[PDB]
Amino acid sequence: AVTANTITVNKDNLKQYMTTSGNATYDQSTGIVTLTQDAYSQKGAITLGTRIDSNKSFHFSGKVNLGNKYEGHGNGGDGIGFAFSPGVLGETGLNGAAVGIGGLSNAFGFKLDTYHNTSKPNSAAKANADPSNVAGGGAFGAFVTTDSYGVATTYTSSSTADNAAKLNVQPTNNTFQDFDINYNGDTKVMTVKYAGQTWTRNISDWIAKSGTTNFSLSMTASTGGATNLQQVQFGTFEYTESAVTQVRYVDVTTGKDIIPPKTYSGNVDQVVTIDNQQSALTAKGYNYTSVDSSYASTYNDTNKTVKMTNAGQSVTYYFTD
Ligand SMILES: [Ca+2]
Repeated sequence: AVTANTITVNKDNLKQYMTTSGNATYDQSTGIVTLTQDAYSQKGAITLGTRIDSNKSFHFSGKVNLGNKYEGHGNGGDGIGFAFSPGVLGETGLNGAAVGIGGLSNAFGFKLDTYHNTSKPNSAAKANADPSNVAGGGAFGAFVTTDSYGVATTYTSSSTADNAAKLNVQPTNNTFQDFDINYNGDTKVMTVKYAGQTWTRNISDWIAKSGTTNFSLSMTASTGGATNLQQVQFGTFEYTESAVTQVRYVDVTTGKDIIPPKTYSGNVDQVVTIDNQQSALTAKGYNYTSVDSSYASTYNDTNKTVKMTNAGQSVTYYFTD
């Protein structure tokens, strides 16, 4: 019956659902992910190890420290990107003008950008210049999309709802500001709020452009020659799983879990080998009886494999005392 769970990541279970990379470090007592310290040439990221189903809602609620320096006020950069990618789990965008989003293909997201790249970045940067409507000083926030080659474009428009905009509250002091990304699975509306300032857009076009309805989440920051302490504080991230299989190990007499249910996560179409844990159950005094795969249509009992779909699957292995 349960195929795809609605998960809430919080500071205590973060390492179970997410993985830090590069310069990123995590303090579990505070829920603070430090993506970069305020130093040269850093890059750090955290990625969510399960695909997010955009047919369902999802919500990040937490705080962000963007640093103490920005365009026109010291040499601050590069900014923090929050990316949703149709590509494989665990991938992250590039450093510099890409702001953690550029480099992913057909992706979309939001960035807090403290370094205005006024002139066109070179080809390797995977980013177009930041827009003139945010030039002239101050950090800015914006939606961002990338094309099939991973090139990032800061989103602009004639609308106050979604146009790129200089931050109402500039990062002068290393203060954590409220940050929220809220997404509605029915209306496809994504709403982003940083320090009292809001951006909102129906993202159904970017979703359709991506070729899929489920996404790999990454949060990535870098420093170049320009620097800043860049941190995200959990806070919580709530989402519904895609491309998972639940595997249960159940007492055939009672109907109770013998060991905890296991969730395998993968990319869509990935063939994943699942484990009936036979030896382990034997050690607990249990012998294999049967399997119920009726909630996993791709289940292959000969190879012990499932093929991840857009939705969830569940396989139950039964054992007897
Ligand atoms: Ca920039």
